[PDB]
Amino acid sequence: TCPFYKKIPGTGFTVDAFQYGVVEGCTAYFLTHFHSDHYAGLSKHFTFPVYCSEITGNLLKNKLHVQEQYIHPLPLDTECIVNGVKVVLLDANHCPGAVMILFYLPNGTVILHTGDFRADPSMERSLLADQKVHMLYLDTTYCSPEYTFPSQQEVIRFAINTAFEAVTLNPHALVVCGTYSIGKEKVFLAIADVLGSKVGMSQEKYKTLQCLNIPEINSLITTDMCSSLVHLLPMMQINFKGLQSHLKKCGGKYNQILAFRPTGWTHSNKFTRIADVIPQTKGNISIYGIPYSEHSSYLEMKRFVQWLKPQKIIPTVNVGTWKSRSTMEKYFREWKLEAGY
Ligand code: NI
Repeated sequence: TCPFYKKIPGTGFTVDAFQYGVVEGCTAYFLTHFHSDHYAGLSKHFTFPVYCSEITGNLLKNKLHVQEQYIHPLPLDTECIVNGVKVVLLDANHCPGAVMILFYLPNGTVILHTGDFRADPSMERSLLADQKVHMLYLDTTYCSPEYTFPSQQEVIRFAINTAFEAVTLNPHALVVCGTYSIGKEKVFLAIADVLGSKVGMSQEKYKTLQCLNIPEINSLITTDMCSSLVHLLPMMQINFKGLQSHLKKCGGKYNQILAFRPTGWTHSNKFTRIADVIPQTKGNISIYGIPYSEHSSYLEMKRFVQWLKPQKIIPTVNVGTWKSRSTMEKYFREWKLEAGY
Protein backbone atom coordinates (compact mmCIF):
# COMPACT_ATOMS: atom_id res chain seq x y z
CA THR A 1 0.00 0.00 0.00
CA CYS A 2 1.20 3.42 -1.15
CA PRO A 3 2.39 5.79 1.64
CA PHE A 4 0.90 9.28 2.01
CA TYR A 5 4.08 11.19 1.16
CA LYS A 6 3.92 9.70 -2.43
CA LYS A 7 0.39 10.93 -3.09
CA ILE A 8 -0.53 14.38 -4.45
CA PRO A 9 -3.92 15.42 -2.86
CA GLY A 10 -6.45 16.95 -5.18
CA THR A 11 -5.21 15.00 -8.17
CA GLY A 12 -5.14 11.61 -9.77
CA PHE A 13 -1.33 11.64 -9.34
CA THR A 14 1.41 9.67 -7.54
CA VAL A 15 5.19 10.23 -7.52
CA ASP A 16 7.76 7.34 -7.57
CA ALA A 17 5.02 4.80 -6.64
CA PHE A 18 5.45 1.77 -8.90
CA GLN A 19 5.94 -1.03 -6.22
CA TYR A 20 2.41 -0.99 -4.76
CA GLY A 21 0.42 -2.55 -7.66
CA VAL A 22 -2.50 -0.56 -9.11
CA VAL A 23 -2.84 2.50 -6.83
CA GLU A 24 -6.56 3.25 -6.23
CA GLY A 25 -7.52 6.47 -8.03
CA CYS A 26 -4.20 7.01 -9.84
CA THR A 27 -4.64 8.23 -13.44
CA ALA A 28 -0.95 9.26 -14.01
CA TYR A 29 2.24 7.91 -12.34
CA PHE A 30 5.12 10.42 -12.34
CA LEU A 31 8.73 9.23 -12.17
CA THR A 32 11.29 11.80 -10.90
CA HIS A 33 14.45 9.88 -12.02
CA PHE A 34 15.86 6.52 -13.06
CA HIS A 35 17.23 5.25 -9.68
CA SER A 36 16.08 1.77 -8.60
CA ASP A 37 14.50 2.67 -5.21
CA HIS A 38 12.25 5.12 -7.19
CA TYR A 39 11.41 3.02 -10.28
CA ALA A 40 10.98 -0.23 -8.16
CA GLY A 41 8.09 -2.14 -9.75
CA LEU A 42 8.21 -0.80 -13.35
CA SER A 43 8.74 -3.40 -16.19
CA LYS A 44 7.62 -4.12 -19.88
CA HIS A 45 4.16 -5.20 -18.62
CA PHE A 46 3.28 -1.79 -17.10
CA THR A 47 0.13 -0.39 -18.83
CA PHE A 48 -0.56 3.03 -17.11
CA PRO A 49 0.64 6.48 -18.33
CA VAL A 50 4.10 7.37 -16.98
CA TYR A 51 5.15 11.01 -17.00
CA CYS A 52 8.89 11.98 -16.86
CA SER A 53 11.78 13.68 -18.56
CA GLU A 54 13.04 12.75 -22.03
CA ILE A 55 16.16 11.15 -20.58
CA THR A 56 14.18 9.10 -18.08
CA GLY A 57 11.85 8.02 -20.92
CA ASN A 58 14.95 6.82 -23.02
CA LEU A 59 15.99 4.67 -20.06
CA LEU A 60 12.45 3.23 -19.41
CA LYS A 61 12.14 2.16 -23.13
CA ASN A 62 15.75 0.78 -23.63
CA LYS A 63 16.62 -0.61 -20.21
CA LEU A 64 13.29 -1.65 -18.63
CA HIS A 65 11.44 -2.17 -22.06
CA VAL A 66 8.41 -0.24 -21.04
CA GLN A 67 6.31 0.15 -24.22
CA GLU A 68 6.41 3.42 -26.00
CA GLN A 69 2.64 4.07 -25.94
CA TYR A 70 2.79 4.39 -22.10
CA ILE A 71 5.86 6.76 -21.97
CA HIS A 72 4.97 10.47 -21.80
CA PRO A 73 8.13 12.63 -21.87
CA LEU A 74 7.77 16.37 -20.97
CA PRO A 75 10.19 19.22 -21.78
CA LEU A 76 11.73 21.08 -18.85
CA ASP A 77 10.89 24.63 -17.80
CA THR A 78 7.57 24.50 -19.73
CA GLU A 79 3.96 24.76 -18.49
CA CYS A 80 2.15 21.52 -19.49
CA ILE A 81 -1.45 20.28 -18.89
CA VAL A 82 -1.71 16.69 -17.66
CA ASN A 83 -5.20 15.21 -17.06
CA GLY A 84 -6.54 18.67 -16.48
CA VAL A 85 -3.82 19.98 -14.15
CA LYS A 86 -0.93 22.41 -14.93
CA VAL A 87 2.55 20.93 -14.13
CA VAL A 88 6.15 22.04 -14.72
CA LEU A 89 9.31 19.89 -14.63
CA LEU A 90 12.49 21.53 -13.27
CA ASP A 91 16.08 20.28 -13.28
CA ALA A 92 16.82 18.65 -9.89
CA ASN A 93 20.70 18.83 -10.10
CA HIS A 94 20.72 15.07 -9.23
CA CYS A 95 21.61 12.45 -11.92
CA PRO A 96 20.92 12.79 -15.66
CA GLY A 97 17.20 13.24 -16.41
CA ALA A 98 16.23 13.88 -12.72
CA VAL A 99 13.41 16.43 -12.14
CA MET A 100 11.49 18.29 -9.52
CA ILE A 101 7.69 18.58 -10.25
CA LEU A 102 5.59 21.74 -9.62
CA PHE A 103 1.81 20.96 -9.48
CA TYR A 104 -0.74 23.82 -9.73
CA LEU A 105 -3.81 22.28 -8.06
CA PRO A 106 -7.33 23.10 -9.25
CA ASN A 107 -8.14 24.69 -5.82
CA GLY A 108 -5.19 27.26 -6.04
CA THR A 109 -2.69 25.27 -3.86
CA VAL A 110 0.86 25.01 -5.38
CA ILE A 111 2.95 21.86 -4.44
CA LEU A 112 6.72 21.32 -5.19
CA HIS A 113 7.98 17.62 -5.10
CA THR A 114 11.81 17.80 -5.18
CA GLY A 115 12.33 14.17 -6.08
CA ASP A 116 16.05 13.61 -5.20
CA PHE A 117 17.93 16.92 -5.57
CA ARG A 118 21.09 18.88 -4.80
CA ALA A 119 19.89 22.36 -3.93
CA ASP A 120 21.59 25.19 -5.66
CA PRO A 121 21.24 29.06 -5.66
CA SER A 122 20.55 28.82 -9.41
CA MET A 123 17.14 27.34 -8.53
CA GLU A 124 16.17 30.73 -6.98
CA ARG A 125 15.94 31.97 -10.67
CA SER A 126 13.94 29.20 -12.22
CA LEU A 127 10.08 29.30 -12.62
CA LEU A 128 10.02 28.87 -8.80
CA ALA A 129 10.67 32.59 -8.44
CA ASP A 130 7.21 33.55 -9.91
CA GLN A 131 4.78 32.29 -7.22
CA LYS A 132 4.15 31.01 -3.78
CA VAL A 133 4.47 27.29 -2.81
CA HIS A 134 2.18 25.96 -0.12
CA MET A 135 3.52 22.36 0.33
CA LEU A 136 7.13 21.03 -0.21
CA TYR A 137 7.77 17.28 -0.51
CA LEU A 138 11.53 17.44 0.35
CA ASP A 139 14.56 15.14 -0.23
CA THR A 140 15.89 15.19 3.32
CA THR A 141 18.70 12.59 2.81
CA TYR A 142 21.36 14.76 4.58
CA CYS A 143 19.08 16.85 6.89
CA SER A 144 21.51 17.15 9.87
CA PRO A 145 24.34 19.63 10.34
CA GLU A 146 27.05 16.97 10.55
CA TYR A 147 26.55 16.42 6.83
CA THR A 148 29.18 18.57 5.17
CA PHE A 149 30.97 17.82 1.89
CA PRO A 150 32.75 19.99 -0.75
CA SER A 151 31.37 21.36 -4.04
CA GLN A 152 31.28 19.01 -6.96
CA GLN A 153 33.85 21.30 -8.74
CA GLU A 154 36.46 20.90 -5.79
CA VAL A 155 35.94 17.12 -5.85
CA ILE A 156 36.51 16.94 -9.61
CA ARG A 157 39.60 19.18 -9.30
CA PHE A 158 41.07 16.73 -6.73
CA ALA A 159 40.30 13.65 -8.92
CA ILE A 160 41.74 15.18 -12.20
CA ASN A 161 44.96 16.38 -10.39
CA THR A 162 45.40 12.98 -8.62
CA ALA A 163 44.90 10.94 -11.79
CA PHE A 164 47.09 13.16 -14.04
CA GLU A 165 49.93 13.13 -11.45
CA ALA A 166 49.90 9.32 -11.07
CA VAL A 167 49.77 8.45 -14.76
CA THR A 168 52.41 11.07 -15.72
CA LEU A 169 54.76 9.50 -13.08
CA ASN A 170 53.87 6.01 -14.37
CA PRO A 171 52.47 5.70 -17.94
CA HIS A 172 51.77 2.04 -17.18
CA ALA A 173 49.21 2.91 -14.40
CA LEU A 174 45.48 2.11 -15.15
CA VAL A 175 42.69 4.26 -13.66
CA VAL A 176 39.49 2.48 -12.53
CA CYS A 177 36.22 4.17 -11.43
CA GLY A 178 33.30 2.35 -9.70
CA THR A 179 29.63 2.78 -10.70
CA TYR A 180 26.25 1.03 -9.77
CA SER A 181 23.66 3.46 -11.14
CA ILE A 182 23.45 6.54 -13.32
CA GLY A 183 24.77 9.81 -11.89
CA LYS A 184 28.32 11.07 -11.09
CA GLU A 185 29.40 10.65 -14.75
CA LYS A 186 31.60 13.79 -14.41
CA VAL A 187 34.08 11.72 -12.24
CA PHE A 188 35.13 9.32 -15.00
CA LEU A 189 34.55 11.77 -17.88
CA ALA A 190 36.80 14.50 -16.38
CA ILE A 191 39.63 12.00 -15.55
CA ALA A 192 39.50 10.46 -19.10
CA ASP A 193 39.57 14.01 -20.65
CA VAL A 194 42.78 14.98 -18.71
CA LEU A 195 44.47 11.68 -19.77
CA GLY A 196 43.46 11.90 -23.48
CA SER A 197 41.58 8.65 -23.34
CA LYS A 198 38.04 7.29 -23.92
CA VAL A 199 36.35 5.58 -21.06
CA GLY A 200 36.10 1.78 -21.40
CA MET A 201 33.18 -0.18 -20.03
CA SER A 202 30.84 -3.19 -20.40
CA GLN A 203 28.22 -3.33 -23.13
CA GLU A 204 25.39 -2.95 -20.50
CA LYS A 205 26.93 0.28 -19.13
CA TYR A 206 27.68 1.68 -22.60
CA LYS A 207 23.96 1.15 -23.43
CA THR A 208 22.87 3.05 -20.34
CA LEU A 209 25.18 5.99 -21.12
CA GLN A 210 23.90 6.15 -24.70
CA CYS A 211 20.37 7.04 -23.31
CA LEU A 212 21.60 10.22 -21.49
CA ASN A 213 21.80 12.93 -24.21
CA ILE A 214 25.36 13.83 -23.21
CA PRO A 215 26.93 16.02 -25.98
CA GLU A 216 29.66 14.40 -28.08
CA ILE A 217 29.30 11.09 -26.08
CA ASN A 218 30.48 8.97 -29.00
CA SER A 219 33.81 10.84 -28.67
CA LEU A 220 34.09 10.02 -24.93
CA ILE A 221 33.23 6.30 -24.23
CA THR A 222 33.88 2.87 -25.71
CA THR A 223 33.39 -0.88 -25.25
CA ASP A 224 36.96 -1.60 -26.41
CA MET A 225 38.71 -1.96 -23.06
CA CYS A 226 42.14 -2.50 -24.68
CA SER A 227 42.11 0.96 -26.25
CA SER A 228 41.27 2.86 -23.01
CA LEU A 229 43.31 3.74 -19.89
CA VAL A 230 40.24 4.66 -17.80
CA HIS A 231 37.99 1.63 -17.07
CA LEU A 232 34.59 1.50 -15.36
CA LEU A 233 33.73 -1.44 -13.19
CA PRO A 234 30.82 -2.34 -10.90
CA MET A 235 31.14 -0.66 -7.49
CA MET A 236 31.29 -4.06 -5.81
CA GLN A 237 34.55 -4.84 -7.58
CA ILE A 238 36.30 -1.67 -6.14
CA ASN A 239 38.37 -3.52 -3.50
CA PHE A 240 41.86 -5.12 -3.43
CA LYS A 241 40.65 -8.60 -4.62
CA GLY A 242 38.49 -7.30 -7.43
CA LEU A 243 41.14 -4.93 -8.69
CA GLN A 244 43.94 -7.60 -8.60
CA SER A 245 41.69 -9.82 -10.66
CA HIS A 246 40.99 -7.06 -13.14
CA LEU A 247 44.78 -6.22 -13.54
CA LYS A 248 45.46 -9.90 -14.48
CA LYS A 249 42.98 -9.58 -17.40
CA CYS A 250 44.80 -6.62 -18.95
CA GLY A 251 47.59 -8.86 -20.38
CA GLY A 252 50.62 -7.13 -18.77
CA LYS A 253 49.72 -3.73 -20.28
CA TYR A 254 49.61 -2.23 -16.78
CA ASN A 255 51.56 -2.63 -13.51
CA GLN A 256 49.60 -0.32 -11.14
CA ILE A 257 45.90 0.64 -10.48
CA LEU A 258 44.65 3.87 -9.12
CA ALA A 259 40.84 3.50 -8.33
CA PHE A 260 38.08 5.88 -7.32
CA ARG A 261 34.87 5.11 -5.28
CA PRO A 262 32.53 8.02 -5.43
CA THR A 263 30.52 7.68 -2.22
CA GLY A 264 28.07 10.11 -0.72
CA TRP A 265 29.05 11.40 2.72
CA THR A 266 31.35 9.28 4.94
CA HIS A 267 32.36 10.31 8.59
CA SER A 268 35.91 10.99 7.37
CA ASN A 269 34.15 14.32 6.24
CA LYS A 270 33.89 15.58 9.89
CA PHE A 271 37.72 15.87 10.22
CA THR A 272 39.37 15.91 6.80
CA ARG A 273 39.51 18.51 3.99
CA ILE A 274 39.29 17.30 0.34
CA ALA A 275 42.90 18.51 -0.14
CA ASP A 276 44.05 16.15 2.65
CA VAL A 277 42.31 12.91 1.43
CA ILE A 278 44.56 9.87 1.17
CA PRO A 279 44.01 6.42 -0.31
CA GLN A 280 43.97 2.92 1.02
CA THR A 281 46.93 1.09 -0.49
CA LYS A 282 48.03 -2.56 -0.89
CA GLY A 283 51.10 -3.14 -3.08
CA ASN A 284 50.59 -1.62 -6.55
CA ILE A 285 46.80 -0.84 -5.86
CA SER A 286 45.51 2.43 -4.34
CA ILE A 287 41.74 3.24 -3.67
CA TYR A 288 40.43 6.71 -3.08
CA GLY A 289 36.95 7.36 -1.54
CA ILE A 290 35.82 10.71 -2.84
CA PRO A 291 32.77 12.62 -1.43
CA TYR A 292 30.98 13.41 -4.69
CA SER A 293 27.37 14.11 -3.67
CA GLU A 294 24.21 14.45 -5.80
CA HIS A 295 22.12 15.34 -2.72
CA SER A 296 21.97 18.67 -0.87
CA SER A 297 24.30 19.34 2.06
CA TYR A 298 22.58 20.48 5.22
CA LEU A 299 23.54 24.10 4.53
CA GLU A 300 22.43 23.98 0.83
CA MET A 301 19.03 22.45 1.94
CA LYS A 302 18.52 25.07 4.59
CA ARG A 303 19.26 27.91 2.20
CA PHE A 304 16.76 26.62 -0.37
CA VAL A 305 13.94 26.08 2.15
CA GLN A 306 14.52 29.51 3.86
CA TRP A 307 14.29 31.12 0.35
CA LEU A 308 11.20 29.13 -0.71
CA LYS A 309 9.26 29.75 2.54
CA PRO A 310 6.82 26.85 2.26
CA GLN A 311 3.78 26.67 4.48
CA LYS A 312 4.23 22.98 5.14
CA ILE A 313 7.18 20.49 4.66
CA ILE A 314 6.72 16.74 4.06
CA PRO A 315 10.00 14.81 4.17
CA THR A 316 10.51 11.96 1.71
CA VAL A 317 13.77 10.48 3.19
CA ASN A 318 14.59 9.21 6.71
CA VAL A 319 10.87 8.85 7.48
CA GLY A 320 11.03 5.33 9.05
CA THR A 321 12.11 6.21 12.62
CA TRP A 322 10.61 8.47 15.24
CA LYS A 323 14.04 9.89 16.16
CA SER A 324 14.70 10.82 12.48
CA ARG A 325 11.30 12.44 12.09
CA SER A 326 11.62 14.42 15.33
CA THR A 327 15.18 15.66 14.38
CA MET A 328 13.99 16.86 10.98
CA GLU A 329 10.90 18.64 12.44
CA LYS A 330 13.16 20.46 14.92
CA TYR A 331 15.39 21.82 12.16
CA PHE A 332 12.33 22.89 10.09
CA ARG A 333 11.13 24.99 13.06
CA GLU A 334 14.56 26.52 13.65
CA TRP A 335 14.72 27.47 10.02
CA LYS A 336 11.28 29.12 10.04
CA LEU A 337 11.95 31.05 13.31
CA GLU A 338 15.34 32.25 12.12
CA ALA A 339 14.03 33.55 8.77
CA GLY A 340 10.59 34.82 10.01
CA TYR A 341 8.04 33.02 7.75
NI1 NI B 1 18.35 9.20 -6.56
